[PDB]
Amino acid sequence: HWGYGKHNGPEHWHKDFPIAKGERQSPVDIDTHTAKYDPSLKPLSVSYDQATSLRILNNGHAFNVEFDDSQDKAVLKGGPLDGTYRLIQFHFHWGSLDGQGSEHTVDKKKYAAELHLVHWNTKYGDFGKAVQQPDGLAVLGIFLKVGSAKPGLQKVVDVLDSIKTKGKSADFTNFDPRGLLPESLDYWTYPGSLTTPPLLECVTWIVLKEPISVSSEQVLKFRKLNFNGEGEPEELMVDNWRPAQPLKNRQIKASFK
Ligand SMILES: NS(=O)(=O)c1ccc(O)c(NC(=O)NCCCCO)c1
Ligand SMILES: [Zn+2]
Repeated sequence: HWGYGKHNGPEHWHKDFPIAKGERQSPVDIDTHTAKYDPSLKPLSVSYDQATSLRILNNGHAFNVEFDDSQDKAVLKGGPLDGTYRLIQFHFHWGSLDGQGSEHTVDKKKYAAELHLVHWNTKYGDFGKAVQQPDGLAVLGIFLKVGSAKPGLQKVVDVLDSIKTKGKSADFTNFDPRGLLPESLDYWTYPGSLTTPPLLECVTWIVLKEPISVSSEQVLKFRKLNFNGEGEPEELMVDNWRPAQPLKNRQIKASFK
């Protein structure tokens, strides 16, 4: 099965998922001088006031905080998107060291981690249909740098002891994802893919310019999770990021100068 090790990591994925070598793969390096400011880009509309978090799950590759997506409760609109996209889950990718962990890079700079708020286009009816469409998902990507703590992340950090190993889940209600957002919603955007298998080319990526700061203790607690299931040999869940992929025939657009 695929993963992030020496024998099943990102350089192996194409053998089971040939789209790994496709034309719109993610993540990418964001060359800030080559991105083009698009003044027609609209401000992002993040409407998370009615969000209903349900549960947090260790799936063996990351942890997902899952939301009720059966109504328009937490939606992303505007920006480059047409229509309404519903929040289904968020998760992170992170490193073994503070100098690495993000999937996207900014002028080759790697951040300590990257948050992915995953949304699907309501015109396709459900997430499974949406991932089969070139405009099916919108993933809002937010970089994490190590510095001051992020208070809105702490409820996530504190529950991780309950989901240490693959397949463990915990109730996780009343979590407000607005506590994970930076001040500015300035963003870069480009067409891309899921960054884990099945690597489907269904994502409008929206990557925020401004990182959030989290404390060293917060990211340390991410690194105590396990890729393995309970009663299996312990592999720390670290470096669960795919490196930057070729940009090919794509232009990254910026909502700001
Ligand atoms: N990193 S991402 O581009 O924001 C991303 C957003 C939504 C996704 O569905 C995936 N891929 C995925 O879930 N693959 C199957 C493993 C889960 C079952 O345990 C990746
Ligand atoms: Zn992700």
